[PDB]
Amino acid sequence: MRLARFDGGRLGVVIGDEIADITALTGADPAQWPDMNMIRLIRDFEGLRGAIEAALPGLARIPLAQVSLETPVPWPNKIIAYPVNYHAGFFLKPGSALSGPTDPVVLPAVPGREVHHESELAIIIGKTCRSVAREDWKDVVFGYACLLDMVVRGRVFRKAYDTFCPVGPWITTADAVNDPATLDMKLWVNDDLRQKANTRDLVLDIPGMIATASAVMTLQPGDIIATGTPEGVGPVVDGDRIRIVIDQVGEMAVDVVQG
Amino acid sequence: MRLARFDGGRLGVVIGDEIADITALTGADPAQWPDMNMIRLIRDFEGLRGAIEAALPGLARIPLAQVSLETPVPWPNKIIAYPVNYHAHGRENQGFFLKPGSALSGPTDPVVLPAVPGREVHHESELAIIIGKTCRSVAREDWKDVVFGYACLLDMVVRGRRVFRKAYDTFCPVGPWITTADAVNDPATLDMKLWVNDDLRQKANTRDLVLDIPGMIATASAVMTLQPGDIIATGTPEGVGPVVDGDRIRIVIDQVGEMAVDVVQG
Repeated sequence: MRLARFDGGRLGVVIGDEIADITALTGADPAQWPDMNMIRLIRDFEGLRGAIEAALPGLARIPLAQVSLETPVPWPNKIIAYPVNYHAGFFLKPGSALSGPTDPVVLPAVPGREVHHESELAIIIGKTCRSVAREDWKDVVFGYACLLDMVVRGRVFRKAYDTFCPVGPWITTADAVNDPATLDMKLWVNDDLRQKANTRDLVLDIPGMIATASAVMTLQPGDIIATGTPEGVGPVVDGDRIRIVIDQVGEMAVDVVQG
Repeated sequence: MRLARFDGGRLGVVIGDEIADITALTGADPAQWPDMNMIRLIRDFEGLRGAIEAALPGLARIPLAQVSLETPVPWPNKIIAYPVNYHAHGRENQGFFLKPGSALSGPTDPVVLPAVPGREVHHESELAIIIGKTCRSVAREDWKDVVFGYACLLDMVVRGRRVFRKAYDTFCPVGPWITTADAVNDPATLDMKLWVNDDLRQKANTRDLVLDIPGMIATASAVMTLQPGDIIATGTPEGVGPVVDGDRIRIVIDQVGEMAVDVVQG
């Protein structure tokens, strides 16, 4: 299932080239601030998924062309990021850096420095958990999304700028991904392929990243784990369009603007 | 005004040695999960301050002895920390870093030490700034517009020659309440003290901050949009040292608060 936020915090299920609005069915309030509706939907999903599937046929459907998709989890408890982590410790990103699939990446005017793209697979946590065993990793994963880890090249603050963590365009629920350790990930800048890898080449694998992070911190529904980036990290400039594809997970493209 | 969370996310005003429950008048839902009730009260405080003041004469006061104070903001957008940041000689670095919300702990919760044979866990006493407004690129001269208030903070750390060493559960006690900024005449003149058991271990005054409060606000907001409830840990003076099982850490920040937490081995 593909779960998305859109048009000011509405919740929807993406079906082909349309979105079905589940806001009213789930009792979500898109005016809620801070907006934690997706985190409650994630927490409660095994108790809501059957209801959503049963009601889906009667729900309002809107072409994706006519909505503005948003980042699916706007205020997570934390964003845990593993640097590098592909064959040729963790850090935190601020929730303020999150941006959606229709929002531009806004470059700071950083004299004499470049801003680089990093394509990553995001893990979305589904359960409150601590000290998860490798063998139990599937119990705590809600799903997956595409993530861009934008960075001023040179410090934690260089990954902290607003718009430096695009996440989207939806969450694909874990049941819909056969094996997330076999997925091809691609990133283009304009027409040119710049990064391409398969998650079979993760150094610290998905169960390892969950066991490690949860050994230190209690994880929460909605937490994002950025799993690393392959080779090909490079610069973006004003007017560029970054496209990321992760097979079985999603695709998004974002514009780059000079601030 | 002193604003606190207690007994499962109730909101209260702390009055002497008592607390008045303001949950119903603020429209808070203590069953709310994630619990964002204090953030909403912070965003709306200037609009609700009068309603609180008018209600207080009519509210039942509960002795603090009979409640369990909780950390005041359990799920902030972020926790921004400035390392070190005090002059060692009192008179008049890879930058800020982030701490996970999961590390927050309240004034009645123990600090739980990870099992790290060969390594020590150290205390760090800090003043916390609580942001009151959504803001970006705040000028130094406009700092007061975005500060809601102040709290006591302990920045616990596993010592080594790493972000994860500050990220363990219970490694960010914050409490015991938020003191609203109007109740502090000058937050650049405050004495901060930390004892481990009977011994004074850290003592400083915020006149000795290297990067001052306006600087820390301007620096963090130049990079990130700040949100109501965001915590800025302003740094720690000399005297950082170890805590062990059975220790009691006391922090006092004049005009802001006092709390003490027990230390237990995990």
